[PDB]
Amino acid sequence: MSKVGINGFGRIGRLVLRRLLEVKSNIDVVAINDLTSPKILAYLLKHDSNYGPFPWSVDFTEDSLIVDGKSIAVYAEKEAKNIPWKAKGAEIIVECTGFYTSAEKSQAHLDAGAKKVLISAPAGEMKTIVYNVNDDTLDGNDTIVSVASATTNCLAPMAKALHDSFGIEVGTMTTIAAYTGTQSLVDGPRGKDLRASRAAAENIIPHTTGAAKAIGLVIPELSGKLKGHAQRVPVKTGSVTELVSILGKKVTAEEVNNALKQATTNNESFGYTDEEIVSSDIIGSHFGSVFDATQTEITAVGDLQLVKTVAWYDNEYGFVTQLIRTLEKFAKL
Amino acid sequence: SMSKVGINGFGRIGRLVLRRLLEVKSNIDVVAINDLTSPKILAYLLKHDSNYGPFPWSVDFTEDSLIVDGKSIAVYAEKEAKNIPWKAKGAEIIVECTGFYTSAEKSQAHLDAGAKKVLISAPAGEMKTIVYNVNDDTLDGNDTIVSVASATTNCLAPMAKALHDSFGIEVGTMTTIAAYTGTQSLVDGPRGKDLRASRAAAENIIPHTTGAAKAIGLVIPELSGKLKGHAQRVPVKTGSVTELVSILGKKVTAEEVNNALKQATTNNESFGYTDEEIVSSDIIGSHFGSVFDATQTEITAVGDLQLVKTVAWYDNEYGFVTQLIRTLEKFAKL
Amino acid sequence: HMASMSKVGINGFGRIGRLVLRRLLEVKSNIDVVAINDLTSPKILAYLLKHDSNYGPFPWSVDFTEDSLIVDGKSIAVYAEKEAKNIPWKAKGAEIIVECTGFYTSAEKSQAHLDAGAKKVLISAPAGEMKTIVYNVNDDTLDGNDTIVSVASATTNCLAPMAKALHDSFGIEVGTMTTIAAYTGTQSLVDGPRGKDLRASRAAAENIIPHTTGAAKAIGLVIPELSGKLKGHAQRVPVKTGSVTELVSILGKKVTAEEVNNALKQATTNNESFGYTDEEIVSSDIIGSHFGSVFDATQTEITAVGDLQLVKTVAWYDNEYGFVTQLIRTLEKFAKL
Amino acid sequence: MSKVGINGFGRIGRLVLRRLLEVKSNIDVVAINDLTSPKILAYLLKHDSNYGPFPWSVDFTEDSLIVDGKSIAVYAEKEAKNIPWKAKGAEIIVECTGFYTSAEKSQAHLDAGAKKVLISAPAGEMKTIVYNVNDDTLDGNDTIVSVASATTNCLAPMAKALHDSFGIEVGTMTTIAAYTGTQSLVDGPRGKDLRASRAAAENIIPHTTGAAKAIGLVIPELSGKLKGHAQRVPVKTGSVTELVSILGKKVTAEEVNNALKQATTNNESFGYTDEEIVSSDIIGSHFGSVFDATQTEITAVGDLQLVKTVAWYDNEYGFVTQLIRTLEKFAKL
Ligand SMILES: NC(=O)c1ccc[n+]([C@@H]2O[C@H](COP(=O)([O-])OP(=O)(O)OC[C@H]3O[C@@H](n4cnc5c(N)ncnc54)[C@H](O)[C@@H]3O)[C@@H](O)[C@H]2O)c1
Ligand SMILES: NC(=O)c1ccc[n+]([C@@H]2O[C@H](COP(=O)([O-])OP(=O)(O)OC[C@H]3O[C@@H](n4cnc5c(N)ncnc54)[C@H](O)[C@@H]3O)[C@@H](O)[C@H]2O)c1
Ligand SMILES: NC(=O)c1ccc[n+]([C@@H]2O[C@H](COP(=O)([O-])OP(=O)(O)OC[C@H]3O[C@@H](n4cnc5c(N)ncnc54)[C@H](O)[C@@H]3O)[C@@H](O)[C@H]2O)c1
Ligand SMILES: NC(=O)c1ccc[n+]([C@@H]2O[C@H](COP(=O)([O-])OP(=O)(O)OC[C@H]3O[C@@H](n4cnc5c(N)ncnc54)[C@H](O)[C@@H]3O)[C@@H](O)[C@H]2O)c1
Ligand SMILES: [Cl-]
Ligand SMILES: [Cl-]
Ligand SMILES: [Cl-]
Ligand SMILES: [Cl-]
Ligand SMILES: [Cl-]
Ligand SMILES: [Cl-]
Ligand SMILES: [Cl-]
Ligand SMILES: [Cl-]
Ligand SMILES: [Cl-]
Ligand SMILES: [Cl-]
Ligand SMILES: [Cl-]
Repeated sequence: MSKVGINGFGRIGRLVLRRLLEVKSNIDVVAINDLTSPKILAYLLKHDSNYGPFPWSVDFTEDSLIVDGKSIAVYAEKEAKNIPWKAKGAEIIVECTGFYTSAEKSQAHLDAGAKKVLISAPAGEMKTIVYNVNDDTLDGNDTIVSVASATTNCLAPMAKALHDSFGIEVGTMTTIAAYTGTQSLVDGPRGKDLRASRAAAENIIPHTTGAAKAIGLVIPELSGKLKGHAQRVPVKTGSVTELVSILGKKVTAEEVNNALKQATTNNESFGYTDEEIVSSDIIGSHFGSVFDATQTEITAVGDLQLVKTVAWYDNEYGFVTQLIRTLEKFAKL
Repeated sequence: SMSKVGINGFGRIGRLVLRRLLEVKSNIDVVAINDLTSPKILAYLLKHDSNYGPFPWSVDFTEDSLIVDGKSIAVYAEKEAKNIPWKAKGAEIIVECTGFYTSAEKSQAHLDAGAKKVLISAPAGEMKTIVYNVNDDTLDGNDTIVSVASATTNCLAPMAKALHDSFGIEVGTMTTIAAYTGTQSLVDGPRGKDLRASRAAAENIIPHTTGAAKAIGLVIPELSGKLKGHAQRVPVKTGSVTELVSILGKKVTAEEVNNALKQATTNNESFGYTDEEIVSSDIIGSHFGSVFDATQTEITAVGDLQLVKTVAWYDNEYGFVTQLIRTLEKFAKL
Repeated sequence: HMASMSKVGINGFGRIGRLVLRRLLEVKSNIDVVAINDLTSPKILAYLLKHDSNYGPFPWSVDFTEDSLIVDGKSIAVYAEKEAKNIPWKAKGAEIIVECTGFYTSAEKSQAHLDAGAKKVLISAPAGEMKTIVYNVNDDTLDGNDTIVSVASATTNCLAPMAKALHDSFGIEVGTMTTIAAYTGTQSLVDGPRGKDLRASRAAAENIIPHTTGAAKAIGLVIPELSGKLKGHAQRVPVKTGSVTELVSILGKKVTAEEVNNALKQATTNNESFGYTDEEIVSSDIIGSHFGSVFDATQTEITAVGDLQLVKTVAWYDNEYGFVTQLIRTLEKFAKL
Repeated sequence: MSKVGINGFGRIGRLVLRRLLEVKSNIDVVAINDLTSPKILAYLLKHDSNYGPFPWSVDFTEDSLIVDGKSIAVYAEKEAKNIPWKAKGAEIIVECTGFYTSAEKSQAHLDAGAKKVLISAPAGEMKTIVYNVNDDTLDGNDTIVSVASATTNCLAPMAKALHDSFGIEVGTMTTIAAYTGTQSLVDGPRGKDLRASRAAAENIIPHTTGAAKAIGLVIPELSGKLKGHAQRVPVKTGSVTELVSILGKKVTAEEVNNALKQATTNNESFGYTDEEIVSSDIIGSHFGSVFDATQTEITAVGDLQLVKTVAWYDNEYGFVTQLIRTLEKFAKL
C-alpha cells in the first residue's frame, strides 16, 4: 500500500501512527514534518498522558525516528510547500497541523510533490467524509479531502440513523467535550476567541463548533436543518454529544433505541451501549461514535415532540480510528 | 415575625446559609446547628472553605458551640430530628439541609421538636416550592413547611418564566452542565443503588438524573408536564450552566429573545443578565440564583418549525443560597 | 506434586480488590478467585468491574446473577456480610483471603476470616506489627507457619526497595520521606466531615493535602536495621492514580549522584518488583506499571557542604496497579508455602 | 518615581495592577506592553479564573485600557528596546514576560527610556530582593533588580528564620507547586524541556527551580548550602515548600515553631499558621510565605538530626504582594 507522510505530529498525528501500527496497516509511514527535534518527537511518542506507553519501540537519530525498527524521516519546515515529500516518496499526506484547513492551503503538499491530502479537521466546502456514513462518495479523482471534526464523527452517524428511520425536521446539538490544545492552560491570550483564553481545566467554557452547521457536506438531506455548540470541560479526552430533534414521526424511546441498535449492527464505526457508562469509559474506543440508549428522552405535549439522543466519542483515539478507516480507502482508490 | 434560625445539616449549603446571612447583615440569627460531628470540625470547615476562601468573620468553638463573630451558636448531634432540642436556644425556623427529611411528613419532626416552620433546601415532593422572584407570592402566613427546590430549579425557573410570559413555552428539554456535588463519589465505588453516582466525579463527565424540569409545574403551574431534563456532572468544584431547548408559541429572533430576558432581569435581584463571554469560574460567588447569557442564545428555524436554545449560568452553591436566604427572610415575616 | 493452596476469597471488592482479580487473570495465575464479600449487589460489583476510570474496560467478559459474578466464563460467589466472621468462605472453599476493606488491619481483626473457615489471610494494608512483606525486599522471611500477613502500603512498597538498596550499598543513618501522592477513597470529594482528621475532610481533587503515613515510621517491619531511623509524610494531590516518593538521607559514606544511580541500577537488575528509569517521565507514565517502585535516576541530588551530605532519591509508583502487582507476587508465594 | 509601566500583562502583570489598586498605592501605572489587543486584555483583567471579578471598572479603546476611570496606554512591541516608555513617562518597568531575565536583556527597557526595571523572576547575578528578608540591601543606585521566584519568596523567610535561630549547615527543598503558563495543556512541544511538554493538569511533573541554588543572592551566608526542585501538580494556584535541613543545634519541634512564630510577629511578608490548612486556603494570601507549624518534623538517631519545615505560598497573589512591597520601596530610593 501507499506511502504516507504526516504533517503535524501532535495529538492527532501521533495517534495516526499508533493506530496504523495497531491495525498492522499496509500503509507505509515514511515521513513526518513538525516544528521540533526528533529527540522531542521521540519523547512525546513514547510517553502519552492519555494512552500510556507506546506499544512499539521508539528511538531517534539526527533526522529521523526509528519506530519498531523502521525509519521515518523527520522534517521541520513551517511552510508546507518546502517539505521534501519526494525524498522518501510520501504520496498521501495526513494533514494534522490545523494550519492548512482549505483546498487552497493544502495544495502546498501537492506542489511539494504529494498526490493526495487527507485533512484531520473541517476544511470548508470540500468532500468531507464520515466513514460509514458517506465514504461511498470517495472516488479515484479526489485529491484533497477532510474528515471533519471529532464532533462531526460523533453527530453524523446518529443523525443519519434518525433521518433514515424517522426524518429529522430540525435539530440542535450540544457537545460536552474534553478540552484540547486550542485552549489555554492559564488565563491568557489565545488568538481572538475570548473564551479560548480561559484556563481549560478550571472551567466550563462555551465554544463554537461547525459540526452541526456544516453537516450537509456529510448528510446532504440535512443541510441547514441543524445548529449547535460545545461546552468544553475539564476531562483530558472523552466527550459526549446531545441532539434535540423534531422528527417526522411520533416515536417511543424503545423505537428510537431499536432503530439505532439496528444501524450500529455490523458497523465498525458506530457502536451501541445500554450500559450506564461515563466519559472515561470511552477513552480508547475504536468507534467514531457510541450511541447511548440509556440517555434517550422523548418529551411530548399533544402533537409536539422533542427527541433527545446522546452519543459518546473519544475525540482523540475514536476519531483517529475513523480518520484511519478513511485513509485506508482513500489510499486504495 | 421570626428572627431565630436553626440549621439541620451543617454541610456545603448549611455553612453557606450562615455565611450569607452574615454578609447581608440579616436580622435573622442562626442560634443552633444540628450535625453529626464535633464543633471542632464544624469550626474548621466553616473557617476554611475550598470554594469561597477564608470565612470573613471570627470563628471559635467550645465542646457544645460555635462562636461566630463573637456570638454563641449551639451545636447538637442528634441523628434524629425529633430529638433536636430546638427550644433551648429558641430556634423558630429550621433550614433543613441534610437531604434526609425531604418531605412534609419527615420535616414535621422539627415542629414536634419545637420549631414553628421548616425551609427545606431541596425538592421535597408536592408542597409549596419556591423560587424567589418567580412564585414567592404564593407563600402565606399559614405555611409551615416549604421547599426552595434545587439549584438547577432556581436556574431553570426564572429563564422559563420569562420565555413563557413573553412567547409561551409549548414543550422543552433541558440539560444542565453542572459542578459535581457530595452525592457523587471521589473514587469508583458503590454509592447506593445508582450506577453513575459510583464513578469518580472529578475524572468524568457523568450523566445524572434531576427533577428540575419534571417538577417545574410546582413553581410555574402552566408549565406543568411540559418540560423534561437531566444533568451532565463534570469536574468543576462549583459553577454550573443550564441550557433549555424549547418550542415557543411565537416565531422569534435571538435579539428579541435576549431583549425579553434583559427586561425580565432589570432590577431583579434574583435573576441577572450578561452579554460578556464568561466561563463557569466567573459565576463562583454570584449573588443571583441564575444569570442569563445572551451570548449563547440560538434559534434554529426550518419553515414553521423553530427550536430556541437559551442558557443561564448558576452558582449552584452560593447563588442558590442567596435565593434560599431571600426566601427565608420573607417566610420569617408572614 | 502436592497441591499448593489455589482458592482465594477477596474481602472488599474496591479499588484494590477489583485490581487483584484483574492482575490474577492478566498473569494467568493458577490461583482462582472463588468468592468475593462486599456490601453491595452483584449488579453493582459487575458494573464497577467492567468499567474502570483509571484502567479502562475490563479485558474479560463480565456478567452476574443474583448472588454471583461470571468473569471470563467462571462463576465467583458474592456475599454481603459486614462482619468477616460471618462470611461463608467454606461454601466454595476459599483458602486464602485477600483482605482489602481497610477495616481488619490487625491480626485480632483479620483472624475472623479463619473463624469463618479460611486458612490464611493477606492484608492489603499495614496491620500493626505482624509479619509485613515487601516482595523482593524481605519475602524470604515468609514461612509455612505464617497465617496472617500484611503487604504494608503502596508507599511502603515504593520506599522499601530504594531504602534497601541504599542501605545495603552505603548505609542509611537517618532519613525523612515525602510522598507526593494521588488521592484515594479515604479522602473527601467535597469539604465535609471525614472522621476525626481535619485535612481528610477537604476536597481532594482541588487541593494539595498534607497527610499522615506510617510507611517510614514502620519501615523496621521490612528492613530491621532501619527501625526508627526514618520519618515521613505525604502530600496528597489531584491525580487519580500514580505517585512519587522522595527520600532525603544522611548516608554512612560520601557519594556522587552517579555512584547512587549505579547502585540502584544494580539493585533493579533481574528484579521484577523494582524498575529503573533515566527518562524524563511524569506520573501518568507510571499508571499500569508492573513494578512496586520505579527509581528515577533523573531526580537524584547530592547536597554536600564540607563533611556534611544530604542525599535525595526519588521513586515513582502506581499506588493502585503497581502495588497490586506486589500484593499478587506475595500472594503467589504465600499460597505455595 | 511614581510612574510605572508593565511589560507582559499576564498572570503576574495583571495581578500587579490589581494589588496596586487594592492597597491604594500612589504608584501610577501609565503604560502596559503586551502582544494582544486592548479588547482581549480588558476581558482578561475583568474575569479572573483564580481571583474572580476585577473589583474596579474596566473599559478599553483601540490603544488603551481605562481602569477605575484612568487611562493606561497599551503598546504591542515584541522587542523591549522599541517600547515607547517615554510617551507617558513610565520610569519603572515591572518586567513580567519571562523573556528579559538578565541585566543585559532588561537593559533594553533603559535604552527605551525607562529609569529602573523590577524583574518578576530570577535574573542571574544581580540585586535580588525578598522583601522582609533583604530589602535593606536595595540601594538608591540600583536600576535593574529581581524579586526572584515565588518559590524564593516562600523559602527565604523560612530559611532566614532557621538560620538566624539555629544555623543551617546544609539543606534540600522540594516545593509541591501549582502549575503555571510555562507548562502545557496537552502533551506537545514546549521548547527543549521534555517535562514541560506534558499535560500539566493531568500529571505530577518534576521541574527544576533555582530557589535554593541561588539563595545566596538573598541570604549570603547560605550561598551554596541549599539545593532543591519542584513537583508541579494539578492545582490552579497555591503551593507548598518543604525544607529538610541539618541545623547547627539540636532542637525540638516546639522550639523550631517558637523561633518561626517570633520571626513572623509584626511581619507583613511572613505569616504563621498552626491550623490544618490545605492549598486552597492560601489562595489570595497577602503574605509571601506562611509557615505551617503543623508539619514540622524532627528526625533524630543518636547525635544526627534532620529538620523538616514547611511553608505555604500563593505563588500568584502572594508573591505579587512581595513584588509590590519591593516596587514601592524601589520607586522611592
Ligand atoms: N480532539 C482533538 O484533539 C481533535 C479531534 C479531531 C480533530 N482535531 C484536529 O486535528 C488537527 C490537530 O489537532 P491536535 O489536537 O493534534 O493539535 P496539537 O496542537 O496537539 O498538534 C499540532 C501539531 O502540529 C504542529 N504544528 C503546528 N504548526 C505547524 C506547521 N506549520 N508545520 C508543521 N507542524 C506544525 C505542532 O508542533 C503540533 O505538534 C486540528 O486540525 C484539530 O482541529 C483534533
Ligand atoms: N451542593 C449543591 O450544589 C446543592 C445545591 C442545591 C441544593 N442542595 C441540597 O441541600 C442539601 C444538602 O446538600 P449539600 O451539597 O450541602 O450536602 P453536604 O453533604 O455538603 O452536607 C450535608 C451535611 O448534613 C450532615 N448530615 C447528614 N445526615 C444528617 C443527619 N441525619 N442529621 C444532621 N446532619 C446530617 C452531614 O454531616 C453534612 O455536614 C441536599 O438536600 C441537597 O440536595 C445542594
Ligand atoms: N488506593 C490505594 O492507593 C491503596 C494502595 C495500597 C493499599 N491500599 C489499601 O487497601 C485497602 C482498600 O483500599 P481501596 O482504595 O480499595 O479502598 P476502597 O474504598 O476502594 O475499597 C473498599 C471496598 O471494601 C468494601 N467494604 C468496606 N467495608 C466493608 C466490610 N466491612 N465488609 C465487606 N466489604 C467492605 C467497600 O464497599 C469497597 O468496595 C485499604 O486497606 C487501603 O489502605 C490502598
Ligand atoms: N505564575 C507564577 O506562579 C509565577 C510566580 C513567580 C514568578 N513568575 C514569573 O513572572 C513572569 C511572568 O509569569 P506569568 O505566570 O505571568 O506568565 P504568563 O504567561 O501568564 O504572562 C506573560 C505575559 O507576557 C506576554 N508576553 C510574552 N512575551 C512578550 C513580549 N516579548 N513582550 C510583551 N509581552 C509578552 C504574554 O502575552 C502574557 O500576557 C515570569 O518571568 C515567571 O517566571 C510567575
Ligand atoms: Cl506553504
Ligand atoms: Cl481541536
Ligand atoms: Cl451552528
Ligand atoms: Cl446535591
Ligand atoms: Cl425528566
Ligand atoms: Cl468480624
Ligand atoms: Cl488508602
Ligand atoms: Cl513518621
Ligand atoms: Cl530588546
Ligand atoms: Cl513560571
Ligand atoms: Cl539545586
